[PDB]
Amino acid sequence: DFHVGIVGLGSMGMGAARSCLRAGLSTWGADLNPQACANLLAEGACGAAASAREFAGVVDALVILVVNAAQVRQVLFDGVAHLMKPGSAVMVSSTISSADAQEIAAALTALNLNMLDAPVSGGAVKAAQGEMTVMASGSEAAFTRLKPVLDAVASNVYRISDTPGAGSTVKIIHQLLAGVHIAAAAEAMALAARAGIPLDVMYDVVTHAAGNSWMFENRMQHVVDGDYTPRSAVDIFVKDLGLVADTAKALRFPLPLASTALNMFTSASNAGYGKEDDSAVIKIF
Amino acid sequence: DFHVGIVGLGSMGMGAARSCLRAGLSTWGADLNPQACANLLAEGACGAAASAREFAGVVDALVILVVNAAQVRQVLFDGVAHLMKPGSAVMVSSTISSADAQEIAAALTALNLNMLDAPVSGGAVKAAQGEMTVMASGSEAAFTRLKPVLDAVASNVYRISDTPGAGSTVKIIHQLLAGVHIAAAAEAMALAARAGIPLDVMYDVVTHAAGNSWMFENRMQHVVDGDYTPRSAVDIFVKDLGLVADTAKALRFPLPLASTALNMFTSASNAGYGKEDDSAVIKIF
Ligand SMILES: [Cl-]
Ligand SMILES: [Cl-]
Repeated sequence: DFHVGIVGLGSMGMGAARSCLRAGLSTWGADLNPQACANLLAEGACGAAASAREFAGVVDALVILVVNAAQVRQVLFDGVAHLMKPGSAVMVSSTISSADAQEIAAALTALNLNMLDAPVSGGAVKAAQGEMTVMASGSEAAFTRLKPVLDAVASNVYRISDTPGAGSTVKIIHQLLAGVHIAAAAEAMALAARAGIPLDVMYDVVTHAAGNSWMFENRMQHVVDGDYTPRSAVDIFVKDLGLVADTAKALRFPLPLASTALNMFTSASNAGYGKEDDSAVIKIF
Repeated sequence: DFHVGIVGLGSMGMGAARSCLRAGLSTWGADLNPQACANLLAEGACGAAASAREFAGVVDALVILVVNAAQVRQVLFDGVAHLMKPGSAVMVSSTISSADAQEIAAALTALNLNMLDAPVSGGAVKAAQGEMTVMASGSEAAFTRLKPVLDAVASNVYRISDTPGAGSTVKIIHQLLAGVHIAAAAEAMALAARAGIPLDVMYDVVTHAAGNSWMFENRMQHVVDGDYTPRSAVDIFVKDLGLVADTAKALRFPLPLASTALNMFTSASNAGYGKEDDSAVIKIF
């Protein structure tokens, strides 16, 4: 049978793991959250532990859904890359630089492993339904080996290039929009509040008009409900928009709006809202 | 029967007129475009001319879908307000200040006419299907008189307040999002181009990911196709974001992103792209 290990059981990771289970793949999970692991076991997983060292040696594919490159490197190099069998594939689905994706791929290739630069999007709901959007780049060997996984976790896979790096570049550009949209939504709702317009009313209008955005609809519900419990933290976009900034600077390209959004999220973090839901950026107002 | 006159047969206006015709209302149209008028006549309109002076005296309701307050005032005060019969209603669906909506309403009330501060949104496609989103405020008399029209042209009507002004305030906030989203989309696509990512590919990814926006999906298709033929001009947002700026300043409220977008559209206009599609803001890059 096909064995796939999912490392990182956050909202996106759990969705992927459940989608793999529905697809009938032998699924293993790894996360420091004992409750995420227990749920997966209760749902049919072959195994679930704090790390993937217990099953890395038998999986045909390992999917890594973590926050940053540092965490990807920690999972791979108590690392598990050296335990993986020749020909197995590693699908890196985080938000890293093109350089890091290439550096990581080179290290894995040396171990006769295939890597797919495959950052994802689509939201937690879509993920739970196996309807992720994947922006991937990598060898034919990686794409072929991971087909069972991609078919299970995703509904839209975009093959950007045949070499690691391009996928992460696309993800970076995508995060520019995600970040700016959250900040713009916050700016508009704070103005609405200041103008005396009920936020629930403002929310309904926008979500039924031409000014709507996926991020407005998703994040501004948190604002209307006054629930800043972190789904995705402010600090995530401080990091992501920082990566966007670096990419643009390397290309000598100006970012009027992305630089502004980065400053807004950065202000929200210095104000102490760094670990709160990213919609908390509205608090700088 | 119920007679309704539609003044301003642009994309939104034609949709409203056709929706009124489908609803079985006696429909009249007014626009300087002889081709818009001819099409309406061919479709069953009672009349269609350059101005509404020919039918203003018999309509139960007059809908004004124009670009700005100046044009609303020109239609009302060769004006037609004084020709309208007592009890008739005027639905102003433009993008004007709250002050202007109130000033215009007062003038119409003095003539025993009802006015509805009813700016709209939803896009041309929705408009043609009678599925507009209306953010309206005004008296019970105005809402009641216009019900036949609202039922025909709209699918979502939000009654903001019982007095003219609030509707326009909501529209202003909405335009902040519409404007920022177009500019953010342009910024992201220009960066994508600079980074060497095919725009059609970047478009497909975004429109299937969490960074999508109604404006990105609508306007960036123009960019992918390289067609800057004006559907809605750059100068429209120079005007609209200018109104947003004034609203915020009056409230002593800062707009990091909206002020940036205004500067971008303003730059695009000074560069000579003012009359081109608003997606042409991408040309400042
Ligand atoms: Cl699927
Ligand atoms: Cl309708």
